[PDB]
Amino acid sequence: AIDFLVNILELIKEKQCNINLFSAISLTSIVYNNFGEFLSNNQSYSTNNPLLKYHIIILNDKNKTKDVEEKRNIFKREVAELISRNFKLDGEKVRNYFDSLKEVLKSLKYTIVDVEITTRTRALIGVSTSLGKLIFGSGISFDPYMNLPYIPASEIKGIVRSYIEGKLGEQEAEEIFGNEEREGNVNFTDAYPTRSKDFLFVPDVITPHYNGKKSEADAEPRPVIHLTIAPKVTFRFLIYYKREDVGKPICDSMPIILIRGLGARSSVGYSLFELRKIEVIKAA
RNA sequence: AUUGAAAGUUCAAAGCUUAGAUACCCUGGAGGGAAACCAGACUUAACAC
Repeated sequence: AIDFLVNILELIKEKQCNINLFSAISLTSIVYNNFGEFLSNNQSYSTNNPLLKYHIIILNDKNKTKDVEEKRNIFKREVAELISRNFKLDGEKVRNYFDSLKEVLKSLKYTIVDVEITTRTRALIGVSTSLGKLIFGSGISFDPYMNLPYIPASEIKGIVRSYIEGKLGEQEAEEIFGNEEREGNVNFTDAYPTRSKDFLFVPDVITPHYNGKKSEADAEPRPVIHLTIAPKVTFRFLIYYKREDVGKPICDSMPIILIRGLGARSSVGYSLFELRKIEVIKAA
């Protein structure tokens, strides 16, 4: 119902790790995309909904539609700040998940290699995925049932494989990861954030001026507020296999490829990671 | 005016009976939601002199 929508911001502020962030952002996107309408005596006349203060601020009393536009921009920034502040990491379910999965893989007689990597700068993984896409035009790869951002197993595998190509040749890359005729020997799980020092998300901006622009006459900043993954967030994922003589390349490839980027726009130093730990458990 | 003349190969009769398109068979293997992008531009007006 509509009261769900008028209260979604309060619910974000008061649950902070226990609401579905995916659906929460999807719902508050309706508020963001009907902002001018949710501010015509249709705030349910509450007292905690952040929609109140946008009746108290007078940004432009001359023209009301401009006023609603500026209020909407302020509200976009405020939604970004809200999500970054309130939605924090509780990575105990993640440690439980990875420990149980490790036991499962041990029972299946796999050699497990559990890798912990910490982000060093603000990371962008899944920038074209849907999360905040309907508010920010930019997304984060988000698992809506772990209720966490994550790094897909396919990206980790692809980055490791492109490095192993660039180093040991396409033939060894196919001897490890397979081709259209043989299946790979190395399995990757998704990477989930297990611990953090502070905020899990933070706001950021990109402001292209001269992107696909003829001349300075075409120049104009178009700022893009969006969410990123805060620094010092540790992610964890597993690497399991059976054939022993495939652990050597993996071992070598992990420390290097994380220094270079792992998500989006690493060319300007965004998605850089440190190797926090690597443990190897040989099936005995 | 012939080793001739005359004489229906005819009658009755079900290609039926029993019989499973079934058995074995992973939509799988390979594949980075990435690439590009300045949170920036600029002071103006009024009167006094």
